[PDB]
Amino acid sequence: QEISYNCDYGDNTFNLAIDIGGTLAKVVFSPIHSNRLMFYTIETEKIDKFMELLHSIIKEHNNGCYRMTHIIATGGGAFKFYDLLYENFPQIKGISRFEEMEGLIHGLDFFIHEIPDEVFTYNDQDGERIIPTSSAIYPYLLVNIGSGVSILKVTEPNNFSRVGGSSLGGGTLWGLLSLITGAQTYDQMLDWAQEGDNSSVDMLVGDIYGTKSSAIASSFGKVFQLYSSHESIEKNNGQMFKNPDICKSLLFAISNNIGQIAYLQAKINNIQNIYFGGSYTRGHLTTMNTLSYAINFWSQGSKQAFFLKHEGYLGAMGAFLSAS
Amino acid sequence: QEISYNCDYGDNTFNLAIDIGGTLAKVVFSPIHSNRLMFYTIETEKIDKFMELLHSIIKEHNNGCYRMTHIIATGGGAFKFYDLLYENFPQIKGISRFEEMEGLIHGLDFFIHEIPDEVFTYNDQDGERIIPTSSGTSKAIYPYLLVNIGSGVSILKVTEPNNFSRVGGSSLGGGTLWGLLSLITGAQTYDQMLDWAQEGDNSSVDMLVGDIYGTLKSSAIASSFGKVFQNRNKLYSSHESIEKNNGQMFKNPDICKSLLFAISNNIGQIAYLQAKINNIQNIYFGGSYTRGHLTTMNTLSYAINFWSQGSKQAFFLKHEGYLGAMGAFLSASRHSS
Ligand SMILES: [Mg+2]
Repeated sequence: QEISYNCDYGDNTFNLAIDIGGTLAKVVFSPIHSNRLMFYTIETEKIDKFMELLHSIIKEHNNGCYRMTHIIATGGGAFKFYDLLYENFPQIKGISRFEEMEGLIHGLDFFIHEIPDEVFTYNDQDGERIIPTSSAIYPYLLVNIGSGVSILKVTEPNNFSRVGGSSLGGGTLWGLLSLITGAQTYDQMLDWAQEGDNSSVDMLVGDIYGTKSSAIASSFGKVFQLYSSHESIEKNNGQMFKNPDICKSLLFAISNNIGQIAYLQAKINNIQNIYFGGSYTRGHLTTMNTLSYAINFWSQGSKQAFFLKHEGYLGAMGAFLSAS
Repeated sequence: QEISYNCDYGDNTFNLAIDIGGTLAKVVFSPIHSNRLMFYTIETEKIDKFMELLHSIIKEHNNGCYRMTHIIATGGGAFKFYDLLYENFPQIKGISRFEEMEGLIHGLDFFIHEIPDEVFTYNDQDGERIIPTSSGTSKAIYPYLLVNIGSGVSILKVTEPNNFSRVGGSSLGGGTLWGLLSLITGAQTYDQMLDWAQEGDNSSVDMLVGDIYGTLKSSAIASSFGKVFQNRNKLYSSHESIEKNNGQMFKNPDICKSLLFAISNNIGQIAYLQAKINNIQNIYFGGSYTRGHLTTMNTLSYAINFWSQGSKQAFFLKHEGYLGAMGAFLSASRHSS
């Protein structure tokens, strides 16, 4: 992924911003005098393999010149991993930090105000509609979904604060689905969710009250439904459930819950505009429709969900900008 | 778990109130002239056992007098099971339905105002404290929120006597917790899940704040189940397949504790947010979810206390699962008086 942008290279430095999250690392960088912003994401399971990516970026995109490279660490792990970064990059020009929430908002404000065709709405009926934000904006909520959910309130440029988030985020969904279905990739989980029918494992309004009917009353609610002396308890231990239906059920459960909490926070704070960031939606139409419908449903259309083409890079983008 | 209460028995109709949820049926009745309220719960899964309990109640506590028994059904299942009740009780005096929300609030208000030793607070530091709501000394009682947790989560706001309405609830309730843990861990009963949760350590599957930020407190949960995908064309999955793949990589008590915290913290947060929106300080929990389980009650209480900086308070009920059946019972008692 790349964006054309006339960057300022007055410091003659290769700036490399890294958002160090709980599960994923996101980098934003620009080869000097290239006027291209580049974006990359890695799954930092083994910290060794994440340092090795940074080395490869410096080698491939700055001629291996550590002395002309400045690293900006952001994300939740920025202050934590600062010393380790210095241990791993002794020849670096410098390493600085940028606080997580300020990184997110500076990066989001940059994408809203500077980058065209970056903000969009999505639902299954109207499709994707690009919002010409870089051509009303404030106040807004940013719901940043990754390792847990962070929710930030922005009333005007450079004025933001944290409101209550949630531990039921992308890591919960991927962790549950990985363990239950054995899926190894987010794309396998989302492909299954797209085809699945949650009604085989969810209790719907119709299932409680008998024959909106398709509204979910209890996510996964259909599943639970001295010494040995009788037959083994293998009848219930052997009940089987469809992987696509499980994926759709838990994608709905997690996304609808995020959307509700986001709605309630926007209601408390008198906010109409809700941006979703982080690596959660992945541009997937089912996930986006679910989050957008949740906001529309609870507000009867008086609040609006917005998505971002570079949703996963908000924090690293803000950190990149803080360098120069 | 009976209660003494001086009832007027009217024309001596034996009122049998049933709250039928997604998985449980809750029954309230009073033998004629006994001045005792009696309570029983049974799963609805096996219909013959559910109906057999109601027959046993009539035979043992109303001398087998079907002709003077009135069944009043409430809860979501009151519609789905109406024909079953008609089929199973052909000699009965009558069968009626009572609206779900009205049942819950009429029952809760009765317990709050009339029944001693019924409302209590609990957390790990303070222990259990009984609240004397039924004694002398409205501005302390109303307004309040009822968070009724069964398969899903229903949330009702009560501003004053007879003034109540529904607000946004949640599909992540007890059915979600039970469904996930029974599939993943093979727990046989809700009580076994709770015992396993009591023993577990969620830090082996959850990402804590300290995991991400180093040194919200460090021990707070940042990502429920967040260590699992990190450390991790078949159509069907089962417990056996999950178990045969996981292979003790993640321990069942740790999984139970993590998801108990995740579901409970989430319910507490949504309750807090609805109470914030509606400027309510008193939050009652109803249903079959807390079950007097200290860890669950502490978790819910801490969530409300945390987000509100101490200004809101979680309340629990000794007869939490019976609110709707109690409301229905009171309506039928009024009709037969
Ligand atoms: Mg610094």
